[PDB]
Amino acid sequence: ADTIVAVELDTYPNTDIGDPSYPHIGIDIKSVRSKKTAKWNMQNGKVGTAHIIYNSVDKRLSAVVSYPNADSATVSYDVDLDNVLPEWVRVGLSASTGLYKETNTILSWSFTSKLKSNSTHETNALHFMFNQFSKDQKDLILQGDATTGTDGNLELTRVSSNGSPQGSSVGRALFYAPVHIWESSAVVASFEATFTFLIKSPDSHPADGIAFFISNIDSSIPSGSTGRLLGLFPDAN
Amino acid sequence: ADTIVAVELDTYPNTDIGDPSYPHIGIDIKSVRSKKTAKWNMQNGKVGTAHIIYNSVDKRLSAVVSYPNADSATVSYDVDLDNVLPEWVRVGLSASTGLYKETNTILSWSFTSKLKSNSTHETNALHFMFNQFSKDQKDLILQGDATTGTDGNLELTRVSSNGSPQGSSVGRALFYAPVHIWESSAVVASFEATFTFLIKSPDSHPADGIAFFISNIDSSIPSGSTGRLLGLFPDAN
Amino acid sequence: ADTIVAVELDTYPNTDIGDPSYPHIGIDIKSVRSKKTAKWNMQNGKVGTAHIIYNSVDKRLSAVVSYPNADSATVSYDVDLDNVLPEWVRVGLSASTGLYKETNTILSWSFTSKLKSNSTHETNALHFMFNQFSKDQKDLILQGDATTGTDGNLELTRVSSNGSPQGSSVGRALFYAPVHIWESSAVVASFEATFTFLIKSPDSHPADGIAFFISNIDSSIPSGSTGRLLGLFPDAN
Amino acid sequence: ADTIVAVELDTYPNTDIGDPSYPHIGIDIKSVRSKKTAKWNMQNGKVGTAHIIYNSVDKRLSAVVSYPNADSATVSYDVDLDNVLPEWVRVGLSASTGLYKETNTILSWSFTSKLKSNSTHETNALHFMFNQFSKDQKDLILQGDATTGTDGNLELTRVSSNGSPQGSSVGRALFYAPVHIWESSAVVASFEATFTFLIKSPDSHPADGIAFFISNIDSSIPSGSTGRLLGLFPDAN
Ligand SMILES: [Ca+2]
Ligand SMILES: [Ca+2]
Ligand SMILES: [Ca+2]
Ligand SMILES: [Ca+2]
Ligand SMILES: [Mg+2]
Ligand SMILES: [Mg+2]
Ligand SMILES: [Mg+2]
Ligand SMILES: [Mg+2]
Ligand SMILES: [Mn+2]
Ligand SMILES: [Mn+2]
Ligand SMILES: [Mn+2]
Ligand SMILES: [Mn+2]
Repeated sequence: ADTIVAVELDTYPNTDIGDPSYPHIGIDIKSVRSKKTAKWNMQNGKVGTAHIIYNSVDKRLSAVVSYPNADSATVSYDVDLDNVLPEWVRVGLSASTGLYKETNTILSWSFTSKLKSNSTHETNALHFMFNQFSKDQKDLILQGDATTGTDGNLELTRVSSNGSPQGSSVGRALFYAPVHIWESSAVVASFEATFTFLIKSPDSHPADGIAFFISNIDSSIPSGSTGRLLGLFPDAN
Repeated sequence: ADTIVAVELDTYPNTDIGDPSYPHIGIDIKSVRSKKTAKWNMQNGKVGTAHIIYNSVDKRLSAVVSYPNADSATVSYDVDLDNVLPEWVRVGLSASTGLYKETNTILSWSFTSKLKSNSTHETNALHFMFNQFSKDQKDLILQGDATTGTDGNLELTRVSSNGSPQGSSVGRALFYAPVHIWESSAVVASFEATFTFLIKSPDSHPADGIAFFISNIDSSIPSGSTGRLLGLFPDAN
Repeated sequence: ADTIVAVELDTYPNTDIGDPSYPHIGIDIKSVRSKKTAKWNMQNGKVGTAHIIYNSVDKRLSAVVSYPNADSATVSYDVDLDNVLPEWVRVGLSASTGLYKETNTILSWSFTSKLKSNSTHETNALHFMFNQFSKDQKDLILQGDATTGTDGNLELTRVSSNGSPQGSSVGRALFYAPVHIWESSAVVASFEATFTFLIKSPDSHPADGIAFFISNIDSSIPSGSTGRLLGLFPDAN
Repeated sequence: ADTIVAVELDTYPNTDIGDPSYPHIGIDIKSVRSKKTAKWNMQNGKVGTAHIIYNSVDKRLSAVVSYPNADSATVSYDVDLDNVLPEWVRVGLSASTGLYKETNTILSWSFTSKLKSNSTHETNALHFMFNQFSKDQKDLILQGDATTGTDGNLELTRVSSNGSPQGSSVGRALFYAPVHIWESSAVVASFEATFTFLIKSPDSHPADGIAFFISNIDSSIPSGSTGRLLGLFPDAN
């Protein structure tokens, strides 16, 4: 199977697989059962922001999710990614709906990664910034139900013509270039990701969530990953 | 055939196909017969720098090539790239040898492209910086004889174990992600490229040169392009 | 007197001093009588964007001014700034009202300047980005009637408590650090400025305009510069 | 007195004021007696690199100091700078010699700071990069014995004409613009600083060290701060 590291914005409490009893943000290391979570005051219909950071000095993956004028939610987990991910990866966004649903709309996404050489002390860097997504956005690999171009946005899951979100939908978008996320010979390394999102649901409760993720380069949506598995994992182990 | 825009650092004067009678830099628009050239006082065995810029306001492609403590060479050409290239391209470096030869070693390569939306005034941007090239550089597509990793450099053309450049060699490196180089609905767009290079000629008579180029995404080295055609064109038309 | 290079967004045609008979954008080199203008279809009460660029390879100062979903206005002028400005300058925004008036509200301002050494080929760079202006914005020198903090914006000219712009007002904001704008030993240099602005004219007859300018470091608002002189020049010569 | 936060590269063990018995890097919070140190394998005559980072999510100030091809030294300390520094500061480099001496040469210095608003989720940012220092570097405030321009470098302490370093010398360089280092209303904030240095000593042991520091805007070299106080503190409390 794929190797996954993710920061989840989980809108539905699946307490039977270890979720806390409230919408929450979490850090997922090779399992949908987050290693760490924080309660998230999710706001139906409002545009929010996610900020994710990691560096090789502290080796602490942290995320902050917030809405303008509200208090933020933050989660952190100590993890040495050199022991978890392959050296080269792809980065992406993933989202799902199940019995319950919501729009999983992405309005912007940026990423920056840097590796400073132990031998020369010079750096390699990659940076991308999407503020609009065209109908043919060739530097993204769309998987599942993901589409781009509608109102200039990236819709991770299925939305009908009438603007309503559909259930049992899974969609992901990965940046086309492989990313060198760690290197033994790098003296310092870091990455950061930011995205803005709009989750609206007409249901009695939204589901299932959005995640920023890092995976093997040939990662694909696992079988049976709609709903609570967020398009990320083949099971709930 | 491919669609090619390039800046050439031409170390060998092929006067039968329109080169001036001295080493020169040139702007090539869909032909190896440059639309504009400038004399280039090349310094064999010395590390040089090339800087290439263009923006959609001036629609002028300009390049500056030089070595530390020497006078620079500059060439410029007015051209509306929206009428020349496809909207989506790849960018790369190419070089060749022929009857005569030289090392075509790249020590660093950076690129930044940005497109600002007419409807939102927000920007999409891509940036990469290589200061070292590893043996498995997954974000580069190597073509022909190009290799990475020897001393952390990109060797565009074949170099023997003893360090001696070989003749009849052609090689290119392209960035893995497609690049959105122009857009009708972009109110302002720009790109910039920089690279550092070391052309060594152990017999003091080098050929054929290095180029930065922009092509259709699926471009391959054309048949018949070693030597004076720089790995870019199938003929001298 | 000061040494001023500016891009003006001139909302009021002063034909007795050489303005064209319509709102326009212009390039001003040591005189309020622009060296080049372009017609500007200004949209009162709408948020606009201005983009200014220059580099030492082309030696062309260009500006683009526009509003979302409208056609842009562009103006360009060839000028070697090494022969015009001092090596070290400050950069700023200026605006004025006179007999007639308008809000001259700035919502964002960014600038980037870079100088690449001829001897080392390494670069010095400065970058700042303001997306919000606080009540005590210590990295700005406010001159005249300019204030910061109301709604997080920079109000270059006087606005009353009821929100109504006042006449005979002049104000400027300059970045605190001096900027090295050109250097003889720099092989390549460039700058770029961007700002977003909101000019509201409650009586539909606005004056006088906003400018981005580059001046000697110790520049103050000239005596007699309210109104058509834009806070930049002591007279119309 | 001034308020100081610093990362020290301490080349001389003053065990009588709490230094460990070896050259070391440390984090100094309002006292020369570091809150945390790490042993530093300082290399006489070799060019090294320092990297300093902090963000408001983790609130952990960390530093990595290293030489090419050697193992790095790293030090980290949990500290909420909102409770230590004023909101607006200046940033700088400082160095000293005493009975024993060394060159305290700076070859490059860069800094980046960012503040994202809780109300709009937009960012303010400052970035500067010095790769050469001219004889008249107007965006630096030089204090004490600091000079710029010699071989394009910043010499923090006195160096004689013959290339030899002098004793009892103190010198600092601060960036001219005030920096907004924290803000209550910022949802996320971060800063990073990098510099390259050359410390050479002809003595039986080098002294006293180099520091990156953050202080009140009007900070000046304290009385009696040569030698072990690093030009930072008025005493050893
Ligand atoms: Ca869940
Ligand atoms: Ca040729
Ligand atoms: Ca006017
Ligand atoms: Ca000491
Ligand atoms: Mg958007
Ligand atoms: Mg290199
Ligand atoms: Mg703003
Ligand atoms: Mg230097
Ligand atoms: Mn969960
Ligand atoms: Mn040629
Ligand atoms: Mn005018
Ligand atoms: Mn110490």
